[PDB]
Amino acid sequence: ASLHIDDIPAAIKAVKQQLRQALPDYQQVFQAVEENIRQQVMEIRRNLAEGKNPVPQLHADDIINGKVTEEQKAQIKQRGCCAILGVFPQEKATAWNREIGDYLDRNNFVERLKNANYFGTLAKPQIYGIYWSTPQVEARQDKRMQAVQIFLNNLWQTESNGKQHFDANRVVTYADRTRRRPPKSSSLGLSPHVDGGSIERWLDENFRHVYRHVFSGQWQKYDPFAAEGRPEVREFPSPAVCSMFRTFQGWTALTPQRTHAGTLNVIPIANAMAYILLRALQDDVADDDLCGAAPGRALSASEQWHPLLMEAISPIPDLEAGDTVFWHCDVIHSVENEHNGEFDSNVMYIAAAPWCEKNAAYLPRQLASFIDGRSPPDFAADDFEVDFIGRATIKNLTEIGKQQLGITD
Ligand SMILES: O=C(O)CCC(=O)C(=O)O
Ligand SMILES: [Mn+2]
Repeated sequence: ASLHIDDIPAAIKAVKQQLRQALPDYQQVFQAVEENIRQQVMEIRRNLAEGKNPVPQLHADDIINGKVTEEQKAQIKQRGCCAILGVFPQEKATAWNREIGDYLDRNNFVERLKNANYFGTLAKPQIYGIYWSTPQVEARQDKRMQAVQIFLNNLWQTESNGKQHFDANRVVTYADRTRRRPPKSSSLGLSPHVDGGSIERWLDENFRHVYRHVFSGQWQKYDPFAAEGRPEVREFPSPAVCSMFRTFQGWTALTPQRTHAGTLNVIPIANAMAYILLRALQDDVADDDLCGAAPGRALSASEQWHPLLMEAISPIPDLEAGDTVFWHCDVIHSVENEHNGEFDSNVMYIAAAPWCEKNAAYLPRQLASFIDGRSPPDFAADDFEVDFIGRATIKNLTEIGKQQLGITD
């Protein structure tokens, strides 16, 4: 279930020499993939200079009524991201914003964090280690959020070789954190990156099965929405490991989101991973390096090794309290360093996780932390909400809220 390598630099030299032999024309393949990424980069910059946003936008009512056309789905799968509006009523989402604020003010969350290490003393928090607020629990179990997540999961190819790699019609809940960012606040440093593994995409054999069409030279056949092999990838044991397989990451806007307001940026290129994988196999890269990728860190995309992709960094469309935005698990994303806007940028991290044997194993340990009010196993054991006034319990759960947490009822 996990990857174990003692000497990583030596393994990189061995694997790169192994990949270069199986693909002796690795430079010819890269310059053709670069041509496919270049035209997408230029198409993205055409829209931004024109007044449009390259991130596709949909309304939740269109999804629920079944009005999404096949061309809208093809644009989501090519961009690898989607902003979905009106998932929750704006009146409730704006109230959810002030409920979490009162939830933190009531239990004195600021002083608790300080009282709970010099490096811990440094860490004005903007990402909050709370997981069981009433707005968080209620939004995960909303029927409109569930229908949206079912639609996103049905964009994937779930079946191959007589095997259903996940259930796109069943949804599980992955408890995550929340973000509250005020204007003129300090940057976090979330440079363009990809979550879910870094050098493991080259070293682990299960990862190379997902990207087998890239390493074989037939890059045109690589589908970022093919589920085969993705729940079986191995990562290094690190705090940056998500125990669940998420088809789409995403959050819900508690406050209006604006450009140059310290909010999310994305590179809307679904197959950008093909460019990154073949980039590290070129000759201007040292034999022991995979373009700065490090174990235990998110796969970084920089101006030094990927100047073409940096040109396509696009802000997300303007959102209101109640709109959501999702992006593929291989999509490069980042957060604006400065918040020069007026309204704060508060979001709730709520991804889209389908049912599979891998995700089902995480539910019992996740539910145990909910009943206790502790932190989920994938996060630092802060256990802030153990004695919190107003913490959401099982009494706050609906029938959908219990089926998605593994509760049998
Ligand atoms: O835009 C945010 O709120 C954080 C984005 C991010 O780094 C993530 O969710 O992985
Ligand atoms: Mn991230």
